[PDB]
Amino acid sequence: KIYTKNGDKGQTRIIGKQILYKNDPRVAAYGEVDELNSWVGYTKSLINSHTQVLSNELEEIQQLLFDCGHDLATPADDERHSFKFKQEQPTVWLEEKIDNYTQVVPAVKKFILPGGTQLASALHVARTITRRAERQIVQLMREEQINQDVLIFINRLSDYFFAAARYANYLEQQPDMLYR
Amino acid sequence: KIYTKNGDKGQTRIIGKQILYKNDPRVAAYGEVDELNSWVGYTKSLINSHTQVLSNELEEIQQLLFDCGHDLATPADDERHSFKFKQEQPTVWLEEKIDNYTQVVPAVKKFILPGGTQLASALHVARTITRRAERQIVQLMREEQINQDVLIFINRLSDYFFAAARYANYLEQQPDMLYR
Amino acid sequence: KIYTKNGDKGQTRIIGKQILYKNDPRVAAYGEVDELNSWVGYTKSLINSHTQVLSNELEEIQQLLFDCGHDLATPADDERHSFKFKQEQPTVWLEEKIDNYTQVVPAVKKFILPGGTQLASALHVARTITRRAERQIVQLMREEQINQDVLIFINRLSDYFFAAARYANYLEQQPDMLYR
Ligand SMILES: Nc1ncnc2c1ncn2[C@@H]1O[C@H](COP(=O)(O)OP(=O)(O)OP(=O)(O)O)[C@@H](O)[C@H]1O
Ligand SMILES: Nc1ncnc2c1ncn2[C@@H]1O[C@H](COP(=O)(O)OP(=O)(O)OP(=O)(O)O)[C@@H](O)[C@H]1O
Ligand SMILES: Nc1ncnc2c1ncn2[C@@H]1O[C@H](COP(=O)(O)OP(=O)(O)OP(=O)(O)O)[C@@H](O)[C@H]1O
Ligand SMILES: [K+]
Ligand SMILES: [K+]
Ligand SMILES: [K+]
Ligand SMILES: [Mg+2]
Ligand SMILES: [Mg+2]
Ligand SMILES: [Mg+2]
Repeated sequence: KIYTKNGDKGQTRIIGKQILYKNDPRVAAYGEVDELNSWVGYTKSLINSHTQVLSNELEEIQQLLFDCGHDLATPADDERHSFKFKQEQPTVWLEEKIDNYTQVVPAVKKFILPGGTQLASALHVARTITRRAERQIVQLMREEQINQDVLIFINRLSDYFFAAARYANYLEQQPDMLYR
Repeated sequence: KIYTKNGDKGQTRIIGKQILYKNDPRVAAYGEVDELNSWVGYTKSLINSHTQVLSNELEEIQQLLFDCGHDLATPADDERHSFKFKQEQPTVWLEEKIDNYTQVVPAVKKFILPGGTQLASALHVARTITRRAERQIVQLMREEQINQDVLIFINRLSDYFFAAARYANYLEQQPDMLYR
Repeated sequence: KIYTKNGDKGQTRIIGKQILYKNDPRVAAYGEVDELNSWVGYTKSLINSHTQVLSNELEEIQQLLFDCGHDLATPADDERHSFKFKQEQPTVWLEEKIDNYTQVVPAVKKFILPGGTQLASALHVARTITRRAERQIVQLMREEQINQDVLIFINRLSDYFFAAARYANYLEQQPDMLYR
């Protein structure tokens, strides 16, 4: 049974031996990353023939978000479990995509209102849920030692979702609307 | 008029005579349950010919979430209003579904990335919004006496959404993807 | 490059010279408004031939939410930047729509469960995300001087989304379901 009932009184296990209240900032941080991961799954389910080129990288992001969650669930002083997430390669990978998608779409200097195609709009939702998760991670960092590589990656990831959302509109030739 | 303007300065009425700031943990708790309820409505709107068997129980969950919200909005010491939510029957009902859906889908021991069909992905989003609401309920419980039956049910409900999401993928023969 | 990396350590610039941690209540408040704005974009992407009459006003709301975010990002004592958002005209505009949509749909005295068509369900999600943003704005207001016009408008806006959701169901002749 996936239901153990052990969480019925409001406490839960993290990685290692510690238990925490479910509203503890650590649990909120990796919980928000799980919410983001689920939204990325939902976004991927909206891919169509015009936007197939985005499918594989969204799946890759889901794998990465699991790695980020793992590290957020791991206390820095846990002897039996180490941080596994290293920002450099995944973050450079995001930056290459951001560069490519920024270059290819029509240039703007004005704010774009988030929207357009259903997929582009979902990528803007991903952008903002990523940023909400990021706020939670910073709340955790102010109380506990974290793997700061996760913060670097999560920061860059919301720029990826912005750039990808504009690219998704481009792929269907849907214009972005500007803030008046 | 549904707009009374009484909330324009940031305070609002709960059940009974009390008013609270809108960011009070009580208001946040039943507000998050309302957000979950709206997401469940959205998820139900995605039902298709393959997944019709899930429609009625999602509606039932919406009725239950209203009952949970009511109790969260009710102070334990309110003389004129009592708790109405009793966990036993609805929670056993969820567990029977969890058992049936766990049994029928392909077995895994590895983490599944949340996604697949649009409905399954939406059920994973429901899973994570349920868990966010749960965190809020625990925040409330640490400051005020609550109907702990709501916490039991909300805990079990996110396991229901996990099991139902895998079942929704099964109903369309969409494989779950595993964490590498 | 849209990625400056300046946020990689958890601090960010608001309007004017101040930097704040990303979990600061000010950043959370306008961050939640950005999340709402993205959800409004997503909702607009669901418009169909039955519901085209709702498209333009959703776009207008997105423009207004940018104005609200701007003011939330602006300290009251910032000498170089002023509040731009004035509630009266946009709020009266919302109230006229609320009146018109309340009048036209079938009357109820009982709670409606949030759902129905995909668009109506998305408008209920908008309703609840608006209310979450509102809670964040009240958290900010309790610590800092804000443009209270934003709070007035955001309060009224969740009533707009309720009324519009019922109207979206009406436009497709989808009944609302009542709480038993
Ligand atoms: N509401 C929540 N939000 C975020 N993370 C959670 C929440 N509840 C539990 N967790 C984390 O996710 C893991 C899996 O959740 P799960 O629901 O199985 O835990 P539980 O609630 O403690 O147990 P059970 O649900 O079996 O009573 C937990 O071990 C914990 O790390
Ligand atoms: N932002 C919010 N988040 C969660 N719950 C809320 C919020 N605002 C109000 N509530 C709760 O939901 C009920 C209905 O909300 P409603 O918007 O009608 O209240 P209000 O904002 O106090 O009044 P009004 O909107 O008419 O000025 C309230 O009585 C209160 O219990
Ligand atoms: N996680 C967040 N949530 C909400 N608002 C944010 C967040 N991060 C930054 N902001 C606000 O949004 C604006 C744009 O965000 P952006 O990501 O460009 O900032 P940054 O993270 O400080 O910089 P960079 O991402 O280039 O390292 C910021 O100037 C700040 O006002
Ligand atoms: K469980
Ligand atoms: K109201
Ligand atoms: K940036
Ligand atoms: Mg950033
Ligand atoms: Mg649980
Ligand atoms: Mg209100």
